Amino acid sequence: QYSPNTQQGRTSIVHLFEWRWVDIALECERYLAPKGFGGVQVSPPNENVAIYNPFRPWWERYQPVSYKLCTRSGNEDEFRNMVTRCNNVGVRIYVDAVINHMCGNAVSAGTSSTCGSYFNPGSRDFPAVPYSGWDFNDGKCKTGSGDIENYNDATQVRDCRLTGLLDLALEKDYVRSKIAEYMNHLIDIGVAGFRLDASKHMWPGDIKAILDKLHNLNSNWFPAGSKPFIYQEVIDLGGEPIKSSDYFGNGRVTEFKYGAKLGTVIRKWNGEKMSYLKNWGEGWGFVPSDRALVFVDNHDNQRGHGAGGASILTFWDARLYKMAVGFMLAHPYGFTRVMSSYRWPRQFQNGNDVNDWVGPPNNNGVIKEVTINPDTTCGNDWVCEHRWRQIRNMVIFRNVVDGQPFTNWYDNGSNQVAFGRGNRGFIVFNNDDWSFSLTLQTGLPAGTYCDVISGDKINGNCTGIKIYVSDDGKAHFSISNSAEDPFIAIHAESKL
Ligand SMILES: OC[C@]1(F)O[C@H](F)[C@H](O)[C@@H](O)[C@@H]1O
Ligand SMILES: OC[C@]1(F)O[C@H](F)[C@H](O)[C@@H](O)[C@@H]1O
Ligand SMILES: OC[C@]1(F)O[C@H](F)[C@H](O)[C@@H](O)[C@@H]1O
Ligand SMILES: *[C@@H]1O[C@@](F)(CO)[C@@H](O)[C@H](O)[C@H]1O
Ligand SMILES: [Ca+2]
Ligand SMILES: [Cl-]
Repeated sequence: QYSPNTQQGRTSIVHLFEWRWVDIALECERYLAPKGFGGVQVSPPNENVAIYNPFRPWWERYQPVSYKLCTRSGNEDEFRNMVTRCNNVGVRIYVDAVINHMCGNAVSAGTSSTCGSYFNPGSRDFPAVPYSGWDFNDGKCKTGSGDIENYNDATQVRDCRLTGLLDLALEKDYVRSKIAEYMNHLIDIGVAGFRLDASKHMWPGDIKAILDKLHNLNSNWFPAGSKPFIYQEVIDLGGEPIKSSDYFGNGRVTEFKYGAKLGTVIRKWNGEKMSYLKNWGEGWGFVPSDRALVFVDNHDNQRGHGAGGASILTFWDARLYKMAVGFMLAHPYGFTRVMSSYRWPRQFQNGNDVNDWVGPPNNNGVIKEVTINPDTTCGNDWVCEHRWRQIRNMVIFRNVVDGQPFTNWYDNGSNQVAFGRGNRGFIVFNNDDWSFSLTLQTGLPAGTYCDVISGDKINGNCTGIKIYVSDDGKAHFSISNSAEDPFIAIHAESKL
């Protein structure tokens, strides 16, 4: 469960948040495969509640109605087409599995679902699965409200309703089997792994019992014995009885401390400095690298809906964001996930975004297709951070330096640092309020390298900054604090 199952050489996954299956399929062939992306995390593919108040919020997809592959992203045919086309070009698909709960207990009964399936939260009836009152934790939960009230009580966190979401009785074989049926359906279609949503709200043992029922990956694409990649969504920032390490026996875990701390460092909050990143990784109290799924921001916390808090960097903070993502992609710690979002009318009131519920770009509820601009950017309000030169080129940087050790670290005791990856790559950052100009040891072979942040390597030439490495591996770097991107990155595949 710990291996991503990506093609050899591809080291990252991208979250194509709320994208339609047909658009992801095309993206796999026209950009992800050629650019070396390892895979795609897709939004929940199972039928969810259609919420009209507010109008089709993104979070409606985290309120299951059934396991039918029928959503605003598409139907089963479209989903299968996407998984097949992506796998055929060496790009994997990871499913956001919402298996801890069904929809909110107060949601109105009826057919307001993405596939028209009938459901009655009040009577705990979900005939399309089917689930009944016997399949929920109503009688197991000991809180007065029936919802989670205290995170200091590890039991209620798992047996009670997360903000009212009907909590499935994961200890029952029937429920475990229905969930396994859904996940095996996806694995047989070709999915390479899963993000287990709300894993903190599930007992480690229950998750294991479910994972024990899963199939090996489809043998038409994967070698015999391949196990689905499992990364559990556990928000553990410390100070709680439940720890992310409690889930290591099931697969990897999302390390939310990563983006929270990186954000505070790059923002220079509380006096934090980039020079402190020298021992980045386990030294900062993070989970072991081989159990970490890292990211700068996710679909939740990029809109103040998750951990990390206000320190989280997002596309809204483009300049600092690119630097944070660049550092993450260059550093060897963990398995990296890049975020791809959509723009929404952010409206802050008293420090809170009143429009943080807004769903994907749409026309009368129908998700807009992803249009590509002549400059390779996206239209229809899709941000497509993964297409930003500074991010895409760093995704490739990580591939090129895969396996190389963290070395040749340098820092000015403030916010100017640099480091290399063996003899395959080198990166320099200037996050201080003054310019940077110094000759550093890159550990790279002599030659002329193209900076992949300010430009690209095209036909034996660089479109941006050029770096000259001497016979001793030394090279001069100049970065103004006024530069569009205050960091430079060069690697073996950017050499002239
Ligand atoms: O270890 C068993 C388990 F995984 O975790 C706890 F012991 C729960 O009480 C139990 O219902 C669940 O199946
Ligand atoms: O993740 C499951 C677990 F928490 O850790 C290991 F997987 C153990 O083998 C299992 O029995 C235990 O319930
Ligand atoms: O903000 C995160 C969230 F939306 O609410 C709580 F933090 C849950 O523990 C987490 O699993 C869920 O994703
Ligand atoms: C997990 O599923 C939920 F329903 C619970 O948090 C959503 O609200 C979250 O955004 C998703 O990560
Ligand atoms: Ca639960
Ligand atoms: Cl996540």
